[PDB]
Amino acid sequence: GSMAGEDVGAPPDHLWVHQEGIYRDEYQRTWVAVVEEETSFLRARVQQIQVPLGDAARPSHLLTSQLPLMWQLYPEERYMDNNSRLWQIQHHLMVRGVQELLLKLLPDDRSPGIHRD
Repeated sequence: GSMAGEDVGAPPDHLWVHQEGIYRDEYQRTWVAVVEEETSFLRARVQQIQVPLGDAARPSHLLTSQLPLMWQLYPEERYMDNNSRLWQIQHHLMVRGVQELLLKLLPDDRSPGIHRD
């Protein structure tokens, strides 16, 4: 009988990198992917904010060359690129009226095998 707040509505089922460290949602929502190389992994902090899309090349891919040209929200709780990798949604929430989606890329999670039966 308190009535908790409310969590984000829904993440970007898909993202389209238009600017270095930026991505476009499927609802005209710009994102800011802050490629943050992990100690031993890849993290692309996608922050949702209102910013004008400047250029439209592949500077981030040329510079960083980590984030895909498009993400595809897959089942479970991860984002599947179009290159040939699956990024794990490290965390997705909203802060200061901004949606910060954390994407973690791994070296193709070792194929699962039926261990014992």
